[PDB]
Amino acid sequence: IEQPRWASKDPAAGKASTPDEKIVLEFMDALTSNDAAKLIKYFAEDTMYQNMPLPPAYGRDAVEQTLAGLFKVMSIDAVEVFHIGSSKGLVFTERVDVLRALPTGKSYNLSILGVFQLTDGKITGWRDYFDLREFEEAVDLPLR
Amino acid sequence: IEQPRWASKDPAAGKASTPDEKIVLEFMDALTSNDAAKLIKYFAEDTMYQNMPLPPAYGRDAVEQTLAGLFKVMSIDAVEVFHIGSSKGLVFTERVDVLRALPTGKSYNLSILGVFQLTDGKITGWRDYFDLREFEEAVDLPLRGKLGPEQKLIS
Ligand SMILES: CCCC[C@@H](O)C(N)=O
Ligand SMILES: CCCC[C@@H](O)C(N)=O
Repeated sequence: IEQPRWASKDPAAGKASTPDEKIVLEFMDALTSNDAAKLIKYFAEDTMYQNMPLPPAYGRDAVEQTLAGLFKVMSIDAVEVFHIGSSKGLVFTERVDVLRALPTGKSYNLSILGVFQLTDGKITGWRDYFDLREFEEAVDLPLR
Repeated sequence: IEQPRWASKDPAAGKASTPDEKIVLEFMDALTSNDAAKLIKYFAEDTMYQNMPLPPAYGRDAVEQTLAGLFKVMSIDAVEVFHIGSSKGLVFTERVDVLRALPTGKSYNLSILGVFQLTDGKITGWRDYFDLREFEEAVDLPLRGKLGPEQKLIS
């Protein structure tokens, strides 16, 4: 993953500056496990997950199942966070996830902006925004 | 615009707490002008804009052209920011813009996560992330087929 032309040049732009930012970067590192049971440990009970072009999941079991499902069809091969910032209970990541569609073997660098809500270091919400059609077209797989 | 089920409950979650956050919320208020010439005043020289499903625009004239082109076929009728946060030189907004397509009169509450890069309070980058197809289907217009080739001319 190469730094988009528009990435902020300061190395600090992609690094954590708070406890909550640090947790979210640890979670970003964990994604390439492709392991829903590993990832669910980061979540609060009262949580949700949504890839914004697709329906949301509420509660941990649904979030874990949704992740497990995604990992049956696609792999996260690599994550690079270009930009991170925050407010109380909120962290944002502008990143690229390199995603490989297992039925076709084709990969795509997915440009994602994500938001994480936190309480006491645990994820109460995770929403990723991106264009689904562009991804489908790149890996020759209708996902919707 | 009603607040999504998942919005942070604290009232401060969508309120600015820094000078850069404040400028970006001024900019969000300005969007409903539908006026590219007003909006371009917030931009640095060394700047870019991109709606992530379509090609980027570099430099102020291209950014202004891109906004003007959008405003010829859609109106921003309302903006609500649910969540805002930041770092040095960076502001993020999770929001809804209510977009009305002029050719069909149809409106859509477009769910957007956007990032702004700043230098001494001027915008050096603005990228909005959302799903284009859902928006096209709601307002019954092939937007990419129109705006993608226009965005390619701008570049
Ligand atoms: C439908 C794309 C889902 C992508 C997700 O597992 C990711 N890379 O965050
Ligand atoms: C192609 C949709 C662009 C929407 C944009 O003018 C906005 N509301 O940020």
